[PDB]
Amino acid sequence: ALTKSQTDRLEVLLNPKDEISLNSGKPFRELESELLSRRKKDLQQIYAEERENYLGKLEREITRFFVDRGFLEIKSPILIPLEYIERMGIDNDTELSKQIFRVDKNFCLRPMLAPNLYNYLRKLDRALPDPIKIFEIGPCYRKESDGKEHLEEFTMLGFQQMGSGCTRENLESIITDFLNHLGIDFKIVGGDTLDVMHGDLELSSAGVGPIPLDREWGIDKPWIGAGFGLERLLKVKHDFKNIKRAARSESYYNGISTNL
Amino acid sequence: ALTKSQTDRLEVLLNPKDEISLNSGKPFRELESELLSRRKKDLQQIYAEERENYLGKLEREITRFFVDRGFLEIKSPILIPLEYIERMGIDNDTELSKQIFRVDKNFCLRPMLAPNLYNYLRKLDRALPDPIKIFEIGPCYRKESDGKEHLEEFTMLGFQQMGSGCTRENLESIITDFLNHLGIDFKIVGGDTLDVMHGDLELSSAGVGPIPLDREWGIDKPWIGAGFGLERLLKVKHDFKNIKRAARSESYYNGISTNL
Ligand SMILES: Nc1ncnc2c1ncn2[C@@H]1O[C@H](COP(=O)(O)OP(=O)(O)NP(=O)(O)O)[C@@H](O)[C@H]1O
Ligand SMILES: Nc1ncnc2c1ncn2[C@@H]1O[C@H](COP(=O)(O)OP(=O)(O)NP(=O)(O)O)[C@@H](O)[C@H]1O
Ligand SMILES: N[C@@H](Cc1csc2ccccc12)C(=O)O
Ligand SMILES: N[C@@H](Cc1csc2ccccc12)C(=O)O
Ligand SMILES: [Mg+2]
Ligand SMILES: [Mg+2]
Ligand SMILES: [Mg+2]
Ligand SMILES: [Mg+2]
Repeated sequence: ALTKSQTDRLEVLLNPKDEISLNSGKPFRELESELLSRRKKDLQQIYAEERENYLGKLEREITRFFVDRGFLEIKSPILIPLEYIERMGIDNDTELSKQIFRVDKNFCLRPMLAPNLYNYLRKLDRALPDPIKIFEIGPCYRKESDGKEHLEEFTMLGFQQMGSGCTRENLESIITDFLNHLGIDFKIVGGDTLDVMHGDLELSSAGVGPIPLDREWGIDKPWIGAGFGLERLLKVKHDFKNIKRAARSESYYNGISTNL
Repeated sequence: ALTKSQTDRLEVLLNPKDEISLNSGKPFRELESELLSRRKKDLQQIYAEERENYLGKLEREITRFFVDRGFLEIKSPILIPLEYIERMGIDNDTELSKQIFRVDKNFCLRPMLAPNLYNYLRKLDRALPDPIKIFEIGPCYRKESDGKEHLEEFTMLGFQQMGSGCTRENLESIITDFLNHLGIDFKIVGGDTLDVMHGDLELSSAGVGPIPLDREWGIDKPWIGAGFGLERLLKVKHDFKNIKRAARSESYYNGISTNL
């Protein structure tokens, strides 16, 4: 009989597509040797053939998808003024206030893309024709309780369109085309707001403006937008049991354990 | 005569390829109106035609270049244990110790890619055939004095090869092919170490191992590697006078002022 410690070890080495039962009559040492051999070969095949990281490749695919639909690619600061958090309406009553990684007296690791995207919408409205369509992909940071669906360091896609065409129907069409393009199953459930669910897992929250918060950011036009976690998309696509297999990590490469 | 404040404002709106003299007999208001019109049209052309961010696009081009040469694409944590810094031999005597953005009691924003790349080399050596070639592109953080060549939030390329073929000649060949591919002029000047210079500007530091530090990271094979700042490459390629035009920013998009 395997110990729970031994089964923990085998589960680290187990890939979703593996056809192995750890409840068999096989000794730990030889189940482990089998899985070690398979994972080494998996890494060898990646190194020989494609060599691209899941998170980088997904960012590049998403980037191509939004650029092709007319959205401008933004890369804004990850280290942001703490003031931006308060100006988003996040006060101690809100959950997110206690999730902030503070850095100095006045700065934090951004937990969200909305402040920077607001600032870009306001500035670009002076230069670009209506409608203004922008997106960003990059690191975001939140303190979280241990969870199979949460990372403290994750990667967010945020997109926003401002001006004409900012209907709920158009927002749902973007989301739907996007997830059908990636091959990810979803249901949309719904200051209009909606969530994009995969079972009980939240892939995205989306919104339709105007909302009263817009005025603090110098925004006075309708808008639609949404934010998606890349690691949650990878977790669904590859059927990972824990989102740590999709994270920036020293412990996993493309969902394969690096502790061999 | 223009005030220095007025010339500061015009210089924000001035692009390197602009054929305008601020030392002319033209009034500020109409020099400003001219440059505002040009910068709005520049942004309009980006939005109409390509829509890609300089920093994202450069990362993707570099990524294609190293993947095609057989390097595995790594995406490792940006928030790293503070311990990694000490284990790199960075003590109070070294300059970098006081440049660290600390986050909690035990974590920091990585100022460098070497710790994570060391850990990947050690782990992948159990699985991959000799030689082991890896690279990473992503955010790094250092506290710096105000400078035309330094950002506190920048983007690093780091690559490393371990095992056979780890000669200085091979390292110089990679660097040379890489910068000739990007169209960036350079001179290589030289525990063997060398710097890749563009005039007085350091594009890269590179190294040849083994070095004694390797043992602390579980490394006991020869290696070659280098690190490059992406914003410095953009600054050179686009002839920006200040590296802030190439940064993750709310103030510049592809080197164009967003304050129009
Ligand atoms: N800690 C996290 N780890 C991974 N992805 C995350 C995390 N927090 C948010 N995301 C993703 O970012 C999207 C937009 O953020 P947001 O709507 O603020 O999330 P949220 O409401 O806190 N979701 P949740 O914490 O799961 O109830 C989410 O739908 C997730 O896909
Ligand atoms: N603050 C920074 N802003 C932008 N790029 C940077 C910064 N620090 C380092 N880099 C880049 O990263 C490369 C490798 O880092 P490193 O060799 O540690 O730099 P460095 O020795 O501190 N260079 P410098 O500070 O200019 O004398 C450098 O050659 C630069 O291209
Ligand atoms: N609130 C999260 C997700 C998000 C980015 S743009 C955006 C627009 C509408 C809804 C959500 C988002 C965030 O601010 O990152
Ligand atoms: N020291 C910097 C640059 C770098 C990355 S891998 C590497 C290998 C050799 C020399 C430099 C580097 C760093 O650690 O990021
Ligand atoms: Mg949450
Ligand atoms: Mg949500
Ligand atoms: Mg320095
Ligand atoms: Mg150096």
